[PDB]
Amino acid sequence: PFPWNKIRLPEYVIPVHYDLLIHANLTTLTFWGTTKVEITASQPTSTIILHSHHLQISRATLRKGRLSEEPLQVLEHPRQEQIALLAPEPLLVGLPYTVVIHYAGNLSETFHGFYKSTYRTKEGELRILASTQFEPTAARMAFPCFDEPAFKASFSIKIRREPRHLAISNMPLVKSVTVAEGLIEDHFDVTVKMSTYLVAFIISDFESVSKITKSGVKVSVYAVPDKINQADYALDAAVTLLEFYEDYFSIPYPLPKQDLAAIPDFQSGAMENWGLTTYRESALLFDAEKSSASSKLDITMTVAHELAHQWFGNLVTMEWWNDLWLNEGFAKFMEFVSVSVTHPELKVGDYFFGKCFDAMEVDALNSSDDVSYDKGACILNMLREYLSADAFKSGIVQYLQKHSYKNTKNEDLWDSMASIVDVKTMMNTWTLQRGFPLITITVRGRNVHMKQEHYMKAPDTGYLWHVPLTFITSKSDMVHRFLLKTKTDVLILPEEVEWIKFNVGMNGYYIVHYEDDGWDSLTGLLKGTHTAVSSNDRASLINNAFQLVSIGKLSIEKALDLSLYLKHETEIMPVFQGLNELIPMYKLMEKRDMNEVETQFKAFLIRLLRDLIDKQTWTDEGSVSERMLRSELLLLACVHNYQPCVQRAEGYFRKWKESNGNLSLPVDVTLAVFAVGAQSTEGWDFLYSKYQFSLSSTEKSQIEFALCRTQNKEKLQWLLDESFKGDKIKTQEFPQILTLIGRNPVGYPLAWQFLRKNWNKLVQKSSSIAHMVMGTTNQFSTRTRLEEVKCVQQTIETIEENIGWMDKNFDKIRVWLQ
Ligand SMILES: *[C@@H]1O[C@H](CO)[C@@H](O[C@@H]2O[C@H](CO)[C@@H](O[C@@H]3O[C@H](CO[C@H]4O[C@H](CO)[C@@H](O)[C@H](O)[C@@H]4O)[C@@H](O)[C@H](O[C@H]4O[C@H](CO)[C@@H](O)[C@H](O)[C@@H]4O)[C@@H]3O)[C@H](O)[C@H]2NC(C)=O)[C@H](O)[C@H]1NC(C)=O
Ligand SMILES: CC(C)C[C@H](NC(=O)[C@@H](O)[C@H](N)Cc1ccccc1)C(=O)O
Ligand SMILES: *C1O[C@H](CO)[C@@H](O)[C@H](O)[C@H]1NC(C)=O
Ligand SMILES: *[C@@H]1O[C@H](CO)[C@@H](O)[C@H](O)[C@H]1NC(C)=O
Ligand SMILES: [Zn+2]
Repeated sequence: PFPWNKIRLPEYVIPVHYDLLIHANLTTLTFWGTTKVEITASQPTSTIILHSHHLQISRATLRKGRLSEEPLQVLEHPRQEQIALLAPEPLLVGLPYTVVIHYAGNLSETFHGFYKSTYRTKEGELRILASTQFEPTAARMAFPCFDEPAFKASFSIKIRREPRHLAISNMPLVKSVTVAEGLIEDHFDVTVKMSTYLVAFIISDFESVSKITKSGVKVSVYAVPDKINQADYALDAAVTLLEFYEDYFSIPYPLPKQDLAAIPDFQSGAMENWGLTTYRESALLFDAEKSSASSKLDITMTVAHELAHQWFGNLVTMEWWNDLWLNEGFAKFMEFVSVSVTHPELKVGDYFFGKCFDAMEVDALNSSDDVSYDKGACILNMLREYLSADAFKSGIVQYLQKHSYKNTKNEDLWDSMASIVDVKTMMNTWTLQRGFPLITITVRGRNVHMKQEHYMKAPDTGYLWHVPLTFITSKSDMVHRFLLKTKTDVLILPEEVEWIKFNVGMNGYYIVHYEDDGWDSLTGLLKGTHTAVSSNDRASLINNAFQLVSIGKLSIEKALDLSLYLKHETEIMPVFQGLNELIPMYKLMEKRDMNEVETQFKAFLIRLLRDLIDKQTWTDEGSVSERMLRSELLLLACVHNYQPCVQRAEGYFRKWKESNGNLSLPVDVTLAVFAVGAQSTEGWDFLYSKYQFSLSSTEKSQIEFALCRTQNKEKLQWLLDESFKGDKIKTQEFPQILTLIGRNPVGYPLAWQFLRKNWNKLVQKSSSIAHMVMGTTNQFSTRTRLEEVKCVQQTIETIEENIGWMDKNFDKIRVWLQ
């Protein structure tokens, strides 16, 4: 008869200090433990409820003292993942007791809790390690505890191990003691007050490289012995970032050391474990044969994210999981603030707003986690730019200092910052409400009118925000603020302006629309002097215009006249906005009869980017986003028979066919070159042969693309059947080829006519196949093309939209083009 019926633990029995002894066998894959918890009762009681999961409790007793011990009855409630310890007599309030529990268990084979993980040496031998992953609720798998983040305590952790291994944990190793023949007991120092999910220990045979920060904090990277030489980058990144955070938060790194460990088969793939963060090997290790340029960038931000938690989230952790979004939101946001300073060469800035746009697009739906954590960061950025960067900085410092080693709620962050503007009430409009507002700007003389409304793709919501508006003016030279608390508000300028732009820097989590013809002046501004506003300002314009176009508040030509400025753009962010909203348009024309508009449109696009495309070096140099633009520009140009790039491309492909595939080819350009090369029936075949010795590389996927891009319909249809056969390739690729051909202007009918025919035997191999049903019909725009198609319930909608868009815009695009 279990004495507790709540998922949450009783609040009247409180842990103070854990003494953990874990003895794990990395051969038999089992572990025994003796954990002792010092507790205090605030109310009299003879039952102690706590957390346990998949642990066989051998023995539990209660100690007090001058010493006295007594057995505890043990009841399990596996559903709730809880135990109950029954005492003979009630506990004396305020008096310190100690619970001693003996238990045993099998190392997790599920990559959570205290789990087994493996790797193979270059010699090919298989090694075992034991590792931890507790967030959110897995500590109870390694040892019994009060497994809620509010129950903080100190931890004395002891690991028994073989001499061929080494244990690392949260705190530094104090002493190693030979305990028996093949047994050593590692004692690590007592932790500071922390939550269970942040406790961690690793048993393995890793190497390490170590550097010492300016403040004397020892930073080390542990990795598999064969790969330890790839930690040099992460280690340096860790050191400089730790130093950054110590300055920013104006609070010294709380712990004696910081250990970053690269874990085989890690599935998180990063964790904020206090003093011992863990990562997937690709997020920490770097080879001169890198997975990509993105990896360096990838690992420089994954680190920065986990290191930021050392302060925000560990030193001051949430009270409960409902605030996890703030923990994660802040770490994401901090990825940028830190790196932008620390590693400017990486150009992290671009990728931030991308995720903000991504978040918004999803919030704009009827329905409304990593993206929710992206909104958190976006929100924070908004707030940080409203209040000065320093007001923000100090407010955070105060938050950390006031709540160090304790727990927190959302309001606590707001309260702390609001004490340096009713931040709390404002922020809750953004936190307790799904979606974001569309903001319409109406000007009447010096009278500037603002209005807000819940922006969503029937339309009837009463949502209302406290929005931190910002704006610049053809006259002003400085950025203005205005707090929009109501449905509408006015604002009076000292004099009439030639143009006004809101959401400066694109730092705010909202889209703005200009009434009358503010767009006219803005697109007039961009075509005259586009540098008059920031790069991101230009990007937000392009982005908002084409969104407003898709909801019927802006006319397609107004947003196209806008893009005309792009002929002069040099910055990545805007160009990608342009491309992201323009391309899809002709991909709907491609799957339609009318070829004249399709061709004039493509002609228009290449005349816009002409200059930019020419400036492209045909190398692999530059930052991740610089390389992504080079890659996409060239591919585009050659796909649209822009002669200059097509010619060059042909040349390169010839030098590489007669190579044969021997001389190296820059990955940025290979996508275009292969594409061009696959156009000849002999080049297509060469690629297909070279397609096997592709080395399971990135190169394979590049060819796979080029092959599907040929205009030879027989060679396309051919790829279709063969990737369905067992002999040449089967399940691992067909789904992706089908969609790739479904996007070829001359190959879409085949993939459609194929999904229909072979449908029966096709379904024969239903959650990952939805990709194939979208990628085959996603871009139809005809009413009749619908009569045909009549899980993938979404694909039916998206076409409906494609048609509306066409019935409205096609006639405007046609006239525009002339
Ligand atoms: C996880 O669990 C394993 C068992 O599953 C523990 O492994 C045992 O560890 C002990 C201590 O390291 C090993 O003991 C050694 O046995 C030797 C004789 O071999 C016996 O066992 C082997 C292997 O099965 C048989 O082939 C052989 O026929 C025998 O039956 C002894 O010679 C060793 O002597 C040691 O003790 C003497 C006396 O004090 C000393 O003088 C020696 O110098 C030396 O210290 C030793 O007793 C035992 O063999 C291991 N098992 C196996 C199967 O090999 C792991 O220790 C444990 N590890 C962890 C990290 O938890
Ligand atoms: C966004 C990245 C830079 C960092 C990210 N990692 C994190 O956010 C970590 O701090 C998280 N601790 C990862 C996590 C969250 C929830 C449950 C288990 C593990 C990751 O992708 O691994
Ligand atoms: C051809 O080039 C490859 C490197 O791409 C090289 O490893 C190989 O040895 C070369 N073949 C020669 C030089 O005969
Ligand atoms: C570990 O698993 C085995 C079965 O593979 C089981 O018999 C054994 O009792 C388990 N050990 C525990 C639950 O402590
Ligand atoms: Zn995190």
